[PDB]
Amino acid sequence: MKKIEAIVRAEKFPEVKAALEERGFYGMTVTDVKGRGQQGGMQIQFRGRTMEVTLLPKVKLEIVVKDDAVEEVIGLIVNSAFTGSPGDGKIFIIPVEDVVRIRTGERGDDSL
Amino acid sequence: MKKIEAIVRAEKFPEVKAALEERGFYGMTVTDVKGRGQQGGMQIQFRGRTMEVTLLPKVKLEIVVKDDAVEEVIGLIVNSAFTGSPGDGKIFIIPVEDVVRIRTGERGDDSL
Amino acid sequence: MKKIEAIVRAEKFPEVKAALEERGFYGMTVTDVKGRGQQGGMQIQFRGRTMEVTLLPKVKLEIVVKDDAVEEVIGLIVNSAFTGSPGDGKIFIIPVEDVVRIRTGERGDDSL
Ligand SMILES: [Cl-]
Ligand SMILES: [Cl-]
Ligand SMILES: [Cl-]
Repeated sequence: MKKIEAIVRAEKFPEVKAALEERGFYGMTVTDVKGRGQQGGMQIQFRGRTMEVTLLPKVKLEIVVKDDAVEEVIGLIVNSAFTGSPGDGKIFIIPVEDVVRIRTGERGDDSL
Repeated sequence: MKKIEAIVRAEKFPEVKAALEERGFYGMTVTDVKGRGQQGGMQIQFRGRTMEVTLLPKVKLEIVVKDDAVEEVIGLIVNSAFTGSPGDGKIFIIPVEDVVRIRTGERGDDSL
Repeated sequence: MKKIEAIVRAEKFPEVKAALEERGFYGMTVTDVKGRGQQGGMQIQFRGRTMEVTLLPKVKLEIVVKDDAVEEVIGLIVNSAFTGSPGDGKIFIIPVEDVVRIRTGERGDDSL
């Protein structure tokens, strides 16, 4: 089992939740976070000390799937979350040693 | 050392914080998150496109313990967080390679 | 690649963001969390049942760097986040198996 952790745009989150859910992927946990920004104008040049980075609101989705779903889940996120502009987010694959389902006490891939 | 990550009900969080603390487990970090919902009525059937999942407020607790506390911590969470109804949450065991205590610069199991 | 996860003081966060950024470290994701408190007075002794722990607002920063930056990143956080008083926070080193940059589809250390 791997923990998929993707940080995406807020405008693109409904598109990410809709891409995953349509493939039976439920169980995502969502956190409102702040990450690297920028934006447009007409003006002005966003400076800062130190070191000019404006922390802006983004969406963090965490989903724990089986080893064989990982690539399918990755593709679904990149396509739905993509815009082509800098700041579309990142996806991190984090090892998960074991999962425990509270209601049933189930463990392993069955628990998901 | 393992990172325990459990997503529970908000009504059950004081019961989880109270179960852990009574066993000397301090150090938990808590995040307000959203996860899979449902709820009751009398009515109505909660639909949605795509794919009918209502993201609802939950509690995320993260606790970094030594390898030998893991099972004790797991049991304490499942019992306090359990209701028997769908949506009691999940517990993920995530490997933690090393911990650093900022105030002391301590590392390893002593740092916790 | 490792995921650095540090839970620090809110007063010290601008000092942490400024220490990292000055070394080209961008990409941090920030979450408002709650952790172990205490505080001063003149009074009063903060009790509680169970077991007297007051969950207080803190800052969580997550940064995914290459294996060789890990120690440099660790030092920068401890120094900027340190005060000497109990509650300066902790830094956890979590293995990250793979990173995916959404805008480019890049993977590995290049993606960061
Ligand atoms: Cl993780
Ligand atoms: Cl984790
Ligand atoms: Cl982690």
